[PDB]
Amino acid sequence: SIGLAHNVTILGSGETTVVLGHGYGTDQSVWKLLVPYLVDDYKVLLYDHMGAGTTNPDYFDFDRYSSLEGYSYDLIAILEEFQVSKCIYVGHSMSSMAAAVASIFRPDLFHKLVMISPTPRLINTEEYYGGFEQKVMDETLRSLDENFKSLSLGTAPLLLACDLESAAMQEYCRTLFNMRPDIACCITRMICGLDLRPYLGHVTVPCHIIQSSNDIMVPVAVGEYLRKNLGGPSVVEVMPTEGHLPHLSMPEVTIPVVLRHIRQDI
Amino acid sequence: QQMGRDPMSSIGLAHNVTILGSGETTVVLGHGYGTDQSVWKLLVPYLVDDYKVLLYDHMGAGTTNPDYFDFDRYSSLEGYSYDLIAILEEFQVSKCIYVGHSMSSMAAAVASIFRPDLFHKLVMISPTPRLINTEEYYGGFEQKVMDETLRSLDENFKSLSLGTAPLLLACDLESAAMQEYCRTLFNMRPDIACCITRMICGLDLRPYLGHVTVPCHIIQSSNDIMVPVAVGEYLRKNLGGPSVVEVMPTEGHLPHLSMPEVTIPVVLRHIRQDI
Repeated sequence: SIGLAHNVTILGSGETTVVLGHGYGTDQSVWKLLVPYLVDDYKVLLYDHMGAGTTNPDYFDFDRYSSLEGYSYDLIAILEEFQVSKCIYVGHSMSSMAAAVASIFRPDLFHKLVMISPTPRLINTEEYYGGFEQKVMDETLRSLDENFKSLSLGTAPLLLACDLESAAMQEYCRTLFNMRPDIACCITRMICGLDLRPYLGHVTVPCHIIQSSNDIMVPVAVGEYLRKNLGGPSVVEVMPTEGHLPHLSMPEVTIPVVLRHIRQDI
Repeated sequence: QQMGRDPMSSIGLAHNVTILGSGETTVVLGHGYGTDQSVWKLLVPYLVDDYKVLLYDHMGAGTTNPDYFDFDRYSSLEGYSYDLIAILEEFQVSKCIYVGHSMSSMAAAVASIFRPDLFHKLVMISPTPRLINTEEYYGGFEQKVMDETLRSLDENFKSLSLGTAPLLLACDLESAAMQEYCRTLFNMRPDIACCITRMICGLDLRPYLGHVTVPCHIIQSSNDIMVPVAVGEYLRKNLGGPSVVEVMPTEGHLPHLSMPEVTIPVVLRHIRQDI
């Protein structure tokens, strides 16, 4: 069953459903501290996207999840299996961009998107600054299979902006290494090879863009690029945080920001 | 670049990098807490004929400029590992033999996790992954011994440091070892020294030991107040790669400085002979 495969959890009660989507390297447990502040006022649906260590590797289709739409379609199927419509989608990074792509196909299913650290593209052009020159990426992406443990341990402190003893880093690494490595390399390649710029103008759902002020994956200019190129209403809030996963590494600052954007409409 | 702070010029200058010898392989020497690269004075003549030797001071040592010490960066041990990675890359070093004392040996272990291409083996003098005992891991220090000793640290770095120096070194009061360790130890700026001390006492690297894969040679004193022999012997069963433990008939946490006649031949064998 769709619910089984994605470990779907539904909590709370409310006319509106808030749908929580974890990013790369984590699972739905990443929202442990946001969830108690939602249950009294909303229904909350949590799910694990395919390829997470909590999910069965034998439902991972390498061809399907080599493109982000594969996740968008899963999301559509899940929202349909549980009779959710015009939901509040809260997603971190890739998951927020996959929900945006899902909103293109079925805008009836989303009332607003809340995007924590989103980016439409990592690799620079002469046009657009995403934070990574192409041949740095090409060097990591062709080495990545040999690299994966050493590369993840080495960049995790800079990615999270956390120390090695931090609980956040240990927990991120714990879930990160519960993925089968071939699966993890597939998702990584897909994330790095992303160019969603042709589709931003076709997103029409309201978008709340929540970013870290210091995120090595997401230059602060990317948040404003999204706002000026999205087809519908949007708002950008740059938090005084560090790290690509501020909901995990600095929940004390991030959680009230996420809550305010969940609860207040553009 | 902040006005009144000395400009940083170069990785080599900033860490007082010294390169000696001639050799197809580079041996990289990393001093521990409270000293600098001169702690290796007596080992180095036995290496220069057969290896290149790179010596450097980690940041915060009294030999380095306080305006380059970043309190957030060296509040965690990886800050040193990244510095080590940067130095090795600035001097084009790869598959080196890293010889480090205690803290610096563990920073190199973490650097070898990040970039295993740069280390062929680690030679670790009195390493430990955690000082404070747990349920139940014996590192040598009850939690409130550390808690009281760390709240005493700012209260008076000098008295606590001089007071514990004889027990740390296991050396006599007139000894050269005591005079020299105390001299470099008191050349650290006290705020900087307290920062490093806190980082060392609060460290717990056991969750990462399984990711170390480079060969590790573990050399310790049989009577070290900072490192119960069970710790070296714990590292052996928990490191991810090949490892060897030699417990020397020495005393003291810095046996290379206080008992060179025993320690130097042991270090030489582990440098020159592979697992």
